[PDB]
Amino acid sequence: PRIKTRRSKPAPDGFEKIKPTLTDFEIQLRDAQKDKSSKLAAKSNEQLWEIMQLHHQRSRYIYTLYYKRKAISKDLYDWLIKEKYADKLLIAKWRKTGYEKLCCLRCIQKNETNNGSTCICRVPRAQLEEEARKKGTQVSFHQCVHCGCRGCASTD
RNA sequence: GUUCGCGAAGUAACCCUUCGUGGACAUUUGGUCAAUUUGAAACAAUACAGAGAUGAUCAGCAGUUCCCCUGCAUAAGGAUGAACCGUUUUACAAAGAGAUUU
Ligand SMILES: [K+]
Ligand SMILES: [K+]
Ligand SMILES: [K+]
Ligand SMILES: [Zn+2]
Ligand SMILES: [Zn+2]
Ligand SMILES: [Zn+2]
Repeated sequence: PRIKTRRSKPAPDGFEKIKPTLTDFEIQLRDAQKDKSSKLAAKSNEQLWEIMQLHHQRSRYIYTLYYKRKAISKDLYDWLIKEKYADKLLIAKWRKTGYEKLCCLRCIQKNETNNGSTCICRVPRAQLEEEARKKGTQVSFHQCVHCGCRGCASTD
């Protein structure tokens, strides 16, 4: 979230009920962002994957509060969005059929992949398994490179 | 996951609720690249020596080169940037004379 300044309106009614959870997310992100001297490239990437996961989880929590549980008012939701507590573009994808579990927006940026495809993590696990067993090899896909997503198709 | 349709249970019957089941939506990331000795950076350090044309001290500007360095550079600078300094035999014939040989 963005720093509090004269531009910031007071947190709407109900913020204090959710604030402890948002503070735990903040603490986790505050530690993940640190420099940890990871020697290996693989571990280095996995440390950015933790940040992408935490960002997703915080937005997912707020999304569940507003759209699924109706536990917060629209004024609070709009404030959380304005204050960058939740990613509105990612929540916008979660509201669309077939994207209800999208890990991140980067995994659907077709323009940035070599083949113009989405990230492999969008493919339903059943289709990868069928292709692999037909081919006679195990499923080689484990975690995608942009974020450590292991599969985010709505069916999985 | 969502949603459209169907079976079913719950309810007096709808709404609603769950179990089952068909369709729709969403569909292949990344690497020319592994993490200290063995696939390659260099300066420096110790020693000696102390810059071409000079009897002596020097300004230089070039050229040739499968040597380049600094610089944005087609400028300029780098000892006149450096190297240059050695080694060198046959398109080999003609005319004539005096000695050698059968
Ligand atoms: K001298
Ligand atoms: K000179
Ligand atoms: K010069
Ligand atoms: Zn994903
Ligand atoms: Zn992703
Ligand atoms: Zn992905």
